[PDB]
Amino acid sequence: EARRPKAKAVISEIDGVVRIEETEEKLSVFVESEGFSKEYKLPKEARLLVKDGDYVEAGQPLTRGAIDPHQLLEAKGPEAVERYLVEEIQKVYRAQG
Repeated sequence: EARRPKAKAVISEIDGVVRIEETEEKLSVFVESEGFSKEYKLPKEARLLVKDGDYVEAGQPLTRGAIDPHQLLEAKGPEAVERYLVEEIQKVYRAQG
Protein backbone atom coordinates (compact mmCIF):
# COMPACT_ATOMS: atom_id res chain seq x y z
CA GLU A 1 0.00 0.00 0.00
CA ALA A 2 3.02 2.33 0.20
CA ARG A 3 1.95 3.68 3.57
CA ARG A 4 4.42 5.81 5.51
CA PRO A 5 5.23 3.68 8.55
CA LYS A 6 4.89 4.53 12.22
CA ALA A 7 8.48 3.64 13.10
CA LYS A 8 9.58 6.08 10.39
CA ALA A 9 13.28 6.63 9.91
CA VAL A 10 14.48 10.06 8.86
CA ILE A 11 16.49 10.12 5.66
CA SER A 12 18.73 12.90 4.27
CA GLU A 13 17.38 15.27 1.60
CA ILE A 14 20.72 16.02 -0.14
CA ASP A 15 24.41 15.15 -0.30
CA GLY A 16 26.45 16.37 2.67
CA VAL A 17 28.31 15.37 5.81
CA VAL A 18 26.92 15.10 9.32
CA ARG A 19 27.81 16.49 12.74
CA ILE A 20 26.03 15.32 15.89
CA GLU A 21 24.97 17.75 18.62
CA GLU A 22 23.79 15.88 21.74
CA THR A 23 22.59 18.33 24.38
CA GLU A 24 20.32 17.53 27.32
CA GLU A 25 16.79 18.27 26.07
CA LYS A 26 17.55 18.04 22.33
CA LEU A 27 19.78 15.87 20.11
CA SER A 28 19.94 17.51 16.68
CA VAL A 29 21.98 16.37 13.66
CA PHE A 30 23.20 18.64 10.86
CA VAL A 31 23.92 17.23 7.39
CA GLU A 32 26.09 20.09 6.10
CA SER A 33 26.66 20.68 2.37
CA GLU A 34 29.29 22.62 0.43
CA GLY A 35 26.58 25.30 0.11
CA PHE A 36 23.92 25.36 2.84
CA SER A 37 22.21 22.63 4.88
CA LYS A 38 19.29 21.53 7.08
CA GLU A 39 18.91 20.38 10.71
CA TYR A 40 17.10 17.18 11.75
CA LYS A 41 15.58 17.14 15.24
CA LEU A 42 14.61 13.85 16.86
CA PRO A 43 14.07 12.23 20.31
CA LYS A 44 17.35 11.67 22.08
CA GLU A 45 17.38 7.91 22.48
CA ALA A 46 16.88 7.61 18.73
CA ARG A 47 19.36 5.14 17.24
CA LEU A 48 21.74 6.67 14.70
CA LEU A 49 23.25 5.22 11.51
CA VAL A 50 25.77 8.02 10.87
CA LYS A 51 29.13 8.17 12.57
CA ASP A 52 29.66 11.94 12.99
CA GLY A 53 31.55 13.36 10.02
CA ASP A 54 30.62 10.53 7.64
CA TYR A 55 29.37 11.15 4.09
CA VAL A 56 25.68 10.50 3.28
CA GLU A 57 23.83 10.04 -0.02
CA ALA A 58 20.51 11.83 -0.49
CA GLY A 59 17.91 9.50 1.00
CA GLN A 60 20.30 7.32 3.02
CA PRO A 61 18.74 6.56 6.44
CA LEU A 62 20.23 8.62 9.23
CA THR A 63 18.06 7.14 11.94
CA ARG A 64 17.17 3.48 11.70
CA GLY A 65 13.75 2.00 11.00
CA ALA A 66 11.52 1.78 7.99
CA ILE A 67 11.75 4.39 5.24
CA ASP A 68 8.82 6.35 3.97
CA PRO A 69 9.01 5.16 0.34
CA HIS A 70 7.70 8.56 -0.68
CA GLN A 71 10.41 10.57 1.07
CA LEU A 72 12.72 8.15 -0.74
CA LEU A 73 11.09 8.44 -4.18
CA GLU A 74 11.39 12.25 -4.17
CA ALA A 75 14.92 12.09 -2.74
CA LYS A 76 16.61 9.30 -4.75
CA GLY A 77 14.32 8.54 -7.72
CA PRO A 78 12.28 5.56 -8.88
CA GLU A 79 14.86 2.76 -9.29
CA ALA A 80 16.03 3.83 -5.83
CA VAL A 81 12.60 3.19 -4.28
CA GLU A 82 11.88 0.38 -6.76
CA ARG A 83 14.90 -1.16 -5.03
CA TYR A 84 13.74 -0.65 -1.42
CA LEU A 85 10.26 -1.92 -2.17
CA VAL A 86 11.26 -5.22 -3.73
CA GLU A 87 13.92 -6.08 -1.17
CA GLU A 88 11.82 -5.02 1.81
CA ILE A 89 8.89 -7.22 0.85
CA GLN A 90 11.30 -10.13 0.38
CA LYS A 91 12.91 -9.89 3.83
CA VAL A 92 9.45 -10.78 5.25
CA TYR A 93 9.01 -13.85 3.06
CA ARG A 94 12.55 -15.08 3.51
CA ALA A 95 12.04 -14.79 7.27
CA GLN A 96 9.34 -17.44 7.04
CA GLY A 97 11.11 -19.58 4.48
